[PDB]
Amino acid sequence: SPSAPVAGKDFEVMKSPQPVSAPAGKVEVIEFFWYGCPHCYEFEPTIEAWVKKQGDKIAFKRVPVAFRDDFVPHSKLFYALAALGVSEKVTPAVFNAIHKEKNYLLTPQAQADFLATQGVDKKKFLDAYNSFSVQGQVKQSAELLKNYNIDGVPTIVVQGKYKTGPAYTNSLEGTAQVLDFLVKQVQDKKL
Ligand SMILES: C[C@@H](Oc1ccc(Br)cc1)C(N)=O
Repeated sequence: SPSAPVAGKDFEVMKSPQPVSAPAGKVEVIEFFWYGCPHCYEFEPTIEAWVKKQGDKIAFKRVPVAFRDDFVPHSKLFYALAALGVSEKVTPAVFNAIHKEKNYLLTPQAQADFLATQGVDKKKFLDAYNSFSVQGQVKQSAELLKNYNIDGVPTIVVQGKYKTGPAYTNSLEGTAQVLDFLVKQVQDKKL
């Protein structure tokens, strides 16, 4: 309690809370992230383990962020992987390509070529990349950026109402600690 996160400093209370897509008894958690964001990369093992530990207690999703036109292909990539059902399999290698191999995967052809080395059929991937369904999800993700007033990554949103992230806590461990506190406060009907 004396060490509890401080509202307005360690997390932000949104003036316009957003609809929650989680069912009763689950806390919704959203991570806005960008494949090219170093803190998002570093945070992956931390948030993966925490989400897996919560299990059915939460409904977790990621939303890709393209702050610039040049990075819209990274949001298309995110939704194309999900459409193919290979996200869990290849996403570590995608992060590795960008952050360690200097392959920024900025075009659909570079993505397809890389993903083929990971066992993804290029025609299937490019069909997903260019599909109307993925284009719809990308346009939606940009509307979500606006609706949650997101101006940095990674940003974690709890129950459509509480935002945290290293912009707030100045550390990834602090982000995880605030997230855990927020979810517990929502479960206990304190937030
Ligand atoms: C890790 C790498 O940073 C980048 C991340 C995404 C993009 Br796109 C371009 C560069 C670096 N040069 O240290």
